Amino acid sequence: MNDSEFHRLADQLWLTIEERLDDWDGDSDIDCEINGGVLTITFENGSKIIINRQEPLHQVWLATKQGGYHFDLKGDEWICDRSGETFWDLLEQAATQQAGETVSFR
Repeated sequence: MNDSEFHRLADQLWLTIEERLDDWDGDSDIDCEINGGVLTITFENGSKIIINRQEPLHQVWLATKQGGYHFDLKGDEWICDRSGETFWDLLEQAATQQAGETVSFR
């Protein structure tokens, strides 16, 4: 993947996270901040979800309370390079677990 292509796709993903998390109208409080390009999501029980870019690797890294995940770009979808799961599936699963409430953007 090219550098300009990663910049385009990572920017689209970043905008998509910020919009969906700003759209959040559930019962739980979910905060989303961007600091130095890194997206931090804070939940009511103090747990966090951290999304960042790996520019040399052309990867998107996710860090939840349970573990860490690295995502390549495959078939117009961000795929975990260890299990093949999609970025949005794991993010929704982790956000739902750590918020105690369904967090889905389907």
